Amino acid sequence: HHWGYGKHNGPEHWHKDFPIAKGERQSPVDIDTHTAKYDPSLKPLSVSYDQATSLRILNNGHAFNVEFDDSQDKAVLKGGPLDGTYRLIQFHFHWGSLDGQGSDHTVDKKKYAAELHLVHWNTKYGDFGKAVQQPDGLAVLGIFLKVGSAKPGLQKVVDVLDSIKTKGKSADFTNFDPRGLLPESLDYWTYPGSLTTPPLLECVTWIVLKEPISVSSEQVLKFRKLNFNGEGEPEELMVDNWRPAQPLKNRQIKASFK
Ligand SMILES: [Zn+2]
Repeated sequence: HHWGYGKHNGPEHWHKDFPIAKGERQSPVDIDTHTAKYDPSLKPLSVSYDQATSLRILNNGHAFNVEFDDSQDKAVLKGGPLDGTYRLIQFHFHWGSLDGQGSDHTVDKKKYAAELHLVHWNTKYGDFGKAVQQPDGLAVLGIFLKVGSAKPGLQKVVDVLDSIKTKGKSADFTNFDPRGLLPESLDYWTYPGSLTTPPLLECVTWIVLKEPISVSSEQVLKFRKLNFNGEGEPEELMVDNWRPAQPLKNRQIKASFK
């Protein structure tokens, strides 16, 4: 039936409807820190989110997305390994049922409690829908979350979850600044990959930040209270919405640091 994260429609089944699942540039991957090549030709990232306009938060049945106005160059990413301007369209997270798992990517096989994905699309393609069909159409910034101290900037997000508990619910979500979710350092790893959920298109330039941000136990707790199901359907907690690491195959992970 339709894809999800349960036993019967989980990652191991995806290839039946999305054959690209077994492609050559699938994500996520394990980042082997001793095999990643420091590349001094990589430029520093440029994050300009000062004009970011958030509009809405939505439960789509697999995660929650905070959506932004991408009608103009208001929140963009450039620099790093990228050519051109990438506009922020949305961010969402991947998390676990326990603090020992939840991230998509792993570092030296270590799993994090969650992973934030900031999704950007290449302005040269005019819209998101055309961008996903190109090898360089998307840029996704991945940020690891570990449990420790609370992240003040994530709290406006935690507090609205109650209102979008089930699939298809949405709430107005204006004036949220995504700068409150960045770590202090912008050192990163980069490799060519894909979306980590169906349709798994291989159109992503991944930018994974070396430094994790911390959230409190109580904050991740609230994530685990969401539902995969729609209102009036049997309750399935939204947990473990991450895909296991995929073979690197013929790809190199480059590091912006040493
Ligand atoms: Zn994601």
